[PDB]
Amino acid sequence: ATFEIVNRCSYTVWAAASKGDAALDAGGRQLNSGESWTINVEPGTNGGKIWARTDCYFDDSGSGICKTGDCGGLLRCKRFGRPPTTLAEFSLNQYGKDYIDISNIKGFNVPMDFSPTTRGCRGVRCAADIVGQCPAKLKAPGGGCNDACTVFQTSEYCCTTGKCGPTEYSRFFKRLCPDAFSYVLDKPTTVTCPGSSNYRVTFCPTA
Repeated sequence: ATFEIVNRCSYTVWAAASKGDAALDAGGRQLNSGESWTINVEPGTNGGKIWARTDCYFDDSGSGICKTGDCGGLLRCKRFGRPPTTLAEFSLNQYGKDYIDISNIKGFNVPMDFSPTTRGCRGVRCAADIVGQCPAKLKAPGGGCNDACTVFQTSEYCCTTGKCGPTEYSRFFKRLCPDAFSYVLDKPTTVTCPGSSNYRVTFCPTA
């Protein structure tokens, strides 16, 4: 599958793509405002994620740091990033279908649209000003709006026991972005697409 990753933000982001134990394609790249990066994701990929990182500094060897979404200090991510990170999530060619969603379960840093570029399904978007409206206790200093599990580490926020309900914090994310997951047991906002669809992820889609 092809993913086109587009930065429509007015600021530079460092895109990342991983399935947790490996990079997808190159794993990461700088995107200046307006730039597009096309990657190829192997069919059958389960549990892939794409996200943006902000305020990064990398040396010539691809080693450094980012204020949101850092993946162990690497430009080319092999593992998932540090919250807060708005997440585009996908599993491809699962018994004939692709499944896509946007998630705020690991917080929010950059607004996002995640849409197919081929026919057969709809896209999803979370483009509200979650950072500006973020509750005081969830605000991240480096930028972004943390999820409550990251901040407080309780069974209820992290849904550790497999039983949990919505919370005042999850409802905040859900109010501003109804089409994104707001906690682990949220009513699913997953979209089912034809197997082997292609996609575009746009950062700051309403910019």
